[PDB]
Amino acid sequence: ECSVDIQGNDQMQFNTNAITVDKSCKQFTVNLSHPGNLPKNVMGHNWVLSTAADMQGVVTDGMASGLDKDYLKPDDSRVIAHTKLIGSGEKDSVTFDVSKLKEGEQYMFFCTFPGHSALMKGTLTLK
Ligand SMILES: [Ca+2]
Ligand SMILES: [Cu+2]
Repeated sequence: ECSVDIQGNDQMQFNTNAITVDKSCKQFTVNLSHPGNLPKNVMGHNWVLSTAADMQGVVTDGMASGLDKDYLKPDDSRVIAHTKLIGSGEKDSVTFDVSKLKEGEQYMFFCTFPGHSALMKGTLTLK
């Protein structure tokens, strides 16, 4: 109930492209880990959640903020929730309120490390 375990690996892949959140959930938790051996500054990953329309800007601003900010704009109002940036062998979790999500909206999740969102993205939907 109300959580998903997700991996980002050394091939610039997340192990899901569609996350389902049961609608009765008050808080939803994403548990990110990084198998593999590459360090954070070479193939670090985070998990970041925004509306479909906000994704591109979150990504572009993230790249501009740089590594030392985990490739995310500090207090970006468009980020519904995010993990830390992690490298191999690390993990991080985040929990966010399900009330921050609305029926009929389309949410995307992605990694903001530069370039990774080309393949490391997917949908998040209420079920
Ligand atoms: Ca945390
Ligand atoms: Cu990544």
